[PDB]
Amino acid sequence: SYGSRIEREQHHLIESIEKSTQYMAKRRIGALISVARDTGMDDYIETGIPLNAKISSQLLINIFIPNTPLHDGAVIIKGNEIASAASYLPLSDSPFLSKELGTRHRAALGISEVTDSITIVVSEETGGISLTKGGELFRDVSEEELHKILLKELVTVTAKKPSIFSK
Ligand SMILES: [Cl-]
Repeated sequence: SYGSRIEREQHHLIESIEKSTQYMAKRRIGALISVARDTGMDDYIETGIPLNAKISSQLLINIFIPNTPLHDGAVIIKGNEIASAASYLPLSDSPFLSKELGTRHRAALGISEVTDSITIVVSEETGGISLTKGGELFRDVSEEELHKILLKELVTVTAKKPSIFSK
């Protein structure tokens, strides 16, 4: 009703990502979701359509429906908001990334090389879910694996007293 609890926000974020990518994976809908961390991704947010929207699995799903305005490019999540959709991300020039993979994977690898962001990709070809962080690709991960990486990398707080002031 006034302020929010950081631990609740971070767990809602992970749940929203899990539910939306699972929905899109079953239907082979391509998706690209980059979560900003310590590194400013403000330049890339400015390349997309600004949303500044509450995070939900439903919005994330509606964003990536093919042949819609918002689906062509990356969603960037920053703070507790979906900041932009249809954003540009730089492509990796790595020759080690397999040629079986698509341009969404190349964009997720590219941003992972120059930011500490965590990027999730759903393949429009296969429905496989992948993640990138720090120039590394985790390819075709299971739901358990996705859950544990997202838990490790996106929740900062352990069990402590909830408070709208902890931030
Ligand atoms: Cl809350």
